[PDB]
Amino acid sequence: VGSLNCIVAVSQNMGIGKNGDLPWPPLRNEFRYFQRMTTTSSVEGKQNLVIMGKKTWFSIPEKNRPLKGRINLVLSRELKEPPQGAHFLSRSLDDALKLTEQPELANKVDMVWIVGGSSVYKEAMNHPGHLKLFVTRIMQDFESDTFFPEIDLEKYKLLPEYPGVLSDVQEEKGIKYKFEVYEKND
Ligand SMILES: NC(=O)C1=CN([C@@H]2O[C@H](COP(=O)(O)OP(=O)(O)OC[C@H]3O[C@@H](n4cnc5c(N)ncnc54)[C@H](OP(=O)(O)O)[C@@H]3O)[C@@H](O)[C@H]2O)C=CC1
Ligand SMILES: CN(c1cc(F)c(F)c(F)c1)c1cnc2nc(N)nc(N)c2c1
Repeated sequence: VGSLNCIVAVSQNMGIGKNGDLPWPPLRNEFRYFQRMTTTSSVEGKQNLVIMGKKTWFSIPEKNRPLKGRINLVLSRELKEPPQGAHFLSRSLDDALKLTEQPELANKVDMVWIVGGSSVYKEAMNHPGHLKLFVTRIMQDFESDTFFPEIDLEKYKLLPEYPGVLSDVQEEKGIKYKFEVYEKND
């Protein structure tokens, strides 16, 4: 199994969601970037596996779920089976990562992409190991009710550029944003 990554888009006041939607109006190319980064796998005959909390899973429009071309795994302690359209269910992040080592998935999974919510990000970010964060900075404040956890820059290094990621300022619907990639290894 390849690398472990989180991917998020975040406003200046650290918001990632409001009432199970994004805080900002749809940014079509930002979403295109999210799709491209999570779907693209180097390794022939494998797919990447996206892990998300139950609320994130239900925040994706039914038309778009499961996220096509990736293996979709939902985290939940309440659910007893994967939701309709999902592939896998686990009771914790650690369980999910362990599953990835089982026979069912060991040779199927390339990169693992955590896509929220707020508590799945936090546990990933604070667990020892090699982890990258792909962070889109939406450069304006937006009213939010969910937030991205604190990035500890003592351990997460912002990379000066990364292949496949644009380095300059993007703008859609009058909202400026930029892409960043952070890396820790501890
Ligand atoms: N813009 C961005 O970058 C992104 C924003 N978002 C936003 O996130 C918002 C959702 O907020 P948030 O509270 O984070 O929702 P989450 O996606 O974190 O949902 C968490 C729920 O799923 C289950 N769960 C979560 N973590 C675990 C875990 N670690 N182990 C086992 N089960 C777990 C729990 O349900 P249970 O009670 O059944 O156990 C929990 O109530 C959405 O509205 C969406 O808009 C989401 C992704 C990206
Ligand atoms: C979870 N998700 C999402 C949430 C919604 F509410 C939607 F209506 C939607 F179409 C996608 C989403 C959207 N854009 C993202 N962009 C980046 N960079 N990273 C994510 N994890 C992400 C998630």
